[PDB]
Amino acid sequence: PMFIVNTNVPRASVPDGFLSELTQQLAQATGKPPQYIAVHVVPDQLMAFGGSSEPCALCSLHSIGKIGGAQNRSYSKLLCGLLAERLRISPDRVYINYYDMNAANVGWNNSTF
Amino acid sequence: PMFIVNTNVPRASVPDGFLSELTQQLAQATGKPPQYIAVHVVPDQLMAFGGSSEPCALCSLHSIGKIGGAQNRSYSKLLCGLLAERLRISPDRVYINYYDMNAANVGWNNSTFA
Amino acid sequence: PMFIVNTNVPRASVPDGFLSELTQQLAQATGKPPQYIAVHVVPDQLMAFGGSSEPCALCSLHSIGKIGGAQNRSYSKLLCGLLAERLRISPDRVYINYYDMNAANVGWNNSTFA
Ligand SMILES: S/C=N\Cc1ccco1
Ligand SMILES: S/C=N\Cc1ccco1
Ligand SMILES: S/C=N\Cc1ccco1
Repeated sequence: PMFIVNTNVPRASVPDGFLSELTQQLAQATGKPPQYIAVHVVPDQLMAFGGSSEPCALCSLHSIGKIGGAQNRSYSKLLCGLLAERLRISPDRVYINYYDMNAANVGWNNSTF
Repeated sequence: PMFIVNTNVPRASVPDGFLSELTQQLAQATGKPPQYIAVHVVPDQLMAFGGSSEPCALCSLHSIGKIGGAQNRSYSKLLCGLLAERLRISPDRVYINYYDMNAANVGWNNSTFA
Repeated sequence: PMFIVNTNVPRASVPDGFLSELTQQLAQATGKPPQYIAVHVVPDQLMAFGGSSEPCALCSLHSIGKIGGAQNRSYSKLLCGLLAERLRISPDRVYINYYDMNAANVGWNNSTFA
């Protein structure tokens, strides 16, 4: 999995260790080795959710497999829970877009999977 | 709908009301309540379009439904009009990628929409 | 093609000329006219790959066609090569997501490519 979070919360509100936590938690959640997990957090964004500037986030999770109805519910609980606990973003102000990528459509290490 | 715009226009050129205008216009275009609608503008970007650094935008619109050939042709007029007036970007320097998301593939409020 | 690179490499490490080089190399790779090619580089990102903050990149290539198994392998060799040479990012710390977009799902100048 690769996980990207874009948020209006300020950089100083991102706690030390957040990218490590996301790595660890995504490894546990997907069963994938941490080596392949990428995480990207983008604070201080100009965004709104429902016409309001209260803390919010727009996220994506891309994986080659491990995407589906129940799995995505579980990921959303995990990830909305982290954004709430760690970044003080209400879960009802987060969207997470999930992508099940074909291996042939993911480049890595000079080739594709 | 959620709408993201990445642009090389400077932050000071993005009007304070732009996110709210987009929110409202997208609600009217899609018939969705504005509470559901998220908007994100990312200025000051290092970008080129056609090998030029003149103002440009790379955008996305994600929706669960309300995406399709005719609807997308309409949205492009709406969105190019807003980017042209408010960000001074020529409409031929804008791409918008449209994504019709399955409900099971959109997380919100600790769960998905499925 | 439109190519976007998100990286933790700092802005000062991005060579002058990098966006032009990408535009030119993508035109050669895809056979598309440079008029339609867009490139976008985002340095200074808060990023980790494999739990490490060593240089890494998350990238995307969107095209209407010209996406497929062998083609994508070639693009990845090209693009990882450029990121290694110019940004000093190891290839094994790069992901490139490829998207073969339906022409109806790509907005441009007040209409879609359909
Ligand atoms: S393993 C976890 N993520 C690998 C990946 C990268 C792009 C799609 O899936
Ligand atoms: S309602 C408008 N947007 C909701 C949404 C978020 C992601 C895909 O669709
Ligand atoms: S031509 C190269 N890119 C055009 C494009 C933009 C979005 C999908 O394809």
